[PDB]
Amino acid sequence: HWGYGKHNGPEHWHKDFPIAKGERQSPVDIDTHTAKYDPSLKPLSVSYDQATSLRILNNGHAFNVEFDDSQDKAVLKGGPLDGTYRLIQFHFHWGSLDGQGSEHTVDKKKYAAELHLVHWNTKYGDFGKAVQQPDGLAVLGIFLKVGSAKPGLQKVVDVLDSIKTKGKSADFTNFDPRGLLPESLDYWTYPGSLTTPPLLECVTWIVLKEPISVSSEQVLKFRKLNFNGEGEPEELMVDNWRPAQPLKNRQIKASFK
Ligand SMILES: NS(=O)(=O)c1ccc(CCO)cc1
Ligand SMILES: NS(=O)(=O)c1ccc(CCO)cc1
Ligand SMILES: NS(=O)(=O)c1ccc(CCO)cc1
Ligand SMILES: NS(=O)(=O)c1ccc(CCO)cc1
Ligand SMILES: [Zn+2]
Repeated sequence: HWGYGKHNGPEHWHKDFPIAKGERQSPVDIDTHTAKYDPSLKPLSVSYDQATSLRILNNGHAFNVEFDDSQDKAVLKGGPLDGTYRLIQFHFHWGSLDGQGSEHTVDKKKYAAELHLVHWNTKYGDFGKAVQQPDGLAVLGIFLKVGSAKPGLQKVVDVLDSIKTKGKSADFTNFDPRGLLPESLDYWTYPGSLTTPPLLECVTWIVLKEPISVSSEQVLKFRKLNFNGEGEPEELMVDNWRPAQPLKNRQIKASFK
C-alpha cells in the first residue's frame, strides 16, 4: 500500500516500515567537498559481457528489467566490495519535470532520473538471504541528465508502451546493460539501504560521478507509464523517488582524487 502520493508516500512509510527512521537510510545528499578520496578502494570491475536479460515488469512503483542470476553472468566486484555481486535487476526513479527525479543528490543537485543496477553478494546464495545481511547488496547508481539521447536506452523506451500499467510484463531478452553506463567509472560509496520499502539496511551504494545524458523524448516516455493497474483510474508514474535522508554516523568515500 506504500507509494509516492500525498497519502502513501515517503512521509508515511515509517508507520509500516519503522527502519525508515534508521541509522543507515538511503538515499543521501553527496557533499562532494566533505567526501574523502580513499586509497584503500580497489579497482572497480563491472563485468556484464555475459548478461542474460529476461523480462521487463511494471510493478506499480517503477519498471524492472530482470536478469538470470542463476550463475555469475553479470557481476560487480572490486571498489569497496569484498567478493562477487551478481546482477538481478535494474530500474529507474524519475521526476514529473526535468529538475527533479534522482534519489541521491550531489551538493543538493537533483538530476532528472537515477538508474539503479541491483546486485546481491553471492556468498549468501540467493537475494532473499542476502537481504538479511549488512553487506548483502550492492547497488550501482547512475544519474541521468537531459541532453543528447542515450542510444543504449532506446530499446527500454520503446517497450514501455507494452507495460503501461501495474502487473504487465514483456519479454526483454538480449538487452546489453553496458549501453547504460557513462565513460568513467569514478564513484562515491557509502553504506545504506533500499530506497523503497522494506528499506532494509543491506546496501553498499556505489554512485557514479559522471551522469549519462538521455534525451527529453526518452524521459518523457518514462512519464507516460502508470502506477495503477489496467481498468483503474490513471495515475502517471512520475516522482517515484525518495528524498535524501539523514547521513547520521556515515562517511562518503570517493574513488578519485
Ligand atoms: N506505511 S505505508 O506507506 O505502507 C502506508 C501508507 C498509507 C496507507 C493507507 C492509505 O492507503 C497504508 C500504508
Ligand atoms: N522483479 S524483480 O526485479 O524483483 C526480480 C528479478 C529477478 C528475479 C529472479 C531471481 O532469481 C526475481 C525478481
Ligand atoms: N550543486 S549545485 O550548486 O549545482 C545545485 C544546487 C541545488 C540545486 C537544486 C536542486 O537540483 C541544483 C544544483
Ligand atoms: N531502489 S533500490 O535500488 O534501493 C531497491 C532495490 C531492490 C529492492 C527490492 C525490491 O525490488 C528495493 C529497492
Ligand atoms: Zn532504486
